[PDB]
Amino acid sequence: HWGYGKHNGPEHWHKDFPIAKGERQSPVDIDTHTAKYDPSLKPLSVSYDQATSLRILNNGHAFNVEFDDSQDKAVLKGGPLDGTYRLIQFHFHWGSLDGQGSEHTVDKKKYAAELHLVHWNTKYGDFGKAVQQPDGLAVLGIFLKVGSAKPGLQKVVDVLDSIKTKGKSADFTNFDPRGLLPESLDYWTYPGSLTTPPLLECVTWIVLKEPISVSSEQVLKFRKLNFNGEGEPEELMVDNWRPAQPLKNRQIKASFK
Ligand SMILES: NS(=O)(=O)c1ccc(O)c(NC(=O)NCCCCO)c1
Ligand SMILES: [Zn+2]
Repeated sequence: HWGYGKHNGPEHWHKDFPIAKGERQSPVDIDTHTAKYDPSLKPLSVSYDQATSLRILNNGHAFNVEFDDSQDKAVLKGGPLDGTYRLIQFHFHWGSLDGQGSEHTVDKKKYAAELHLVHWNTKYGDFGKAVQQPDGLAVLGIFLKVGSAKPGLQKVVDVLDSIKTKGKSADFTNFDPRGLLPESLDYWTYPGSLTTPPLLECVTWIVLKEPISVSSEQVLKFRKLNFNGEGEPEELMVDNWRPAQPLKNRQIKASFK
């Protein structure tokens, strides 16, 4: 099965998922001088006031905080998107060291981690249909740098002891994802893919310019999770990021100068 090790990591994925070598793969390096400011880009509309978090799950590759997506409760609109996209889950990718962990890079700079708020286009009816469409998902990507703590992340950090190993889940209600957002919603955007298998080319990526700061203790607690299931040999869940992929025939657009 695929993963992030020496024998099943990102350089192996194409053998089971040939789209790994496709034309719109993610993540990418964001060359800030080559991105083009698009003044027609609209401000992002993040409407998370009615969000209903349900549960947090260790799936063996990351942890997902899952939301009720059966109504328009937490939606992303505007920006480059047409229509309404519903929040289904968020998760992170992170490193073994503070100098690495993000999937996207900014002028080759790697951040300590990257948050992915995953949304699907309501015109396709459900997430499974949406991932089969070139405009099916919108993933809002937010970089994490190590510095001051992020208070809105702490409820996530504190529950991780309950989901240490693959397949463990915990109730996780009343979590407000607005506590994970930076001040500015300035963003870069480009067409891309899921960054884990099945690597489907269904994502409008929206990557925020401004990182959030989290404390060293917060990211340390991410690194105590396990890729393995309970009663299996312990592999720390670290470096669960795919490196930057070729940009090919794509232009990254910026909502700001
Ligand atoms: N990193 S991402 O581009 O924001 C991303 C957003 C939504 C996704 O569905 C995936 N891929 C995925 O879930 N693959 C199957 C493993 C889960 C079952 O345990 C990746
Ligand atoms: Zn992700």
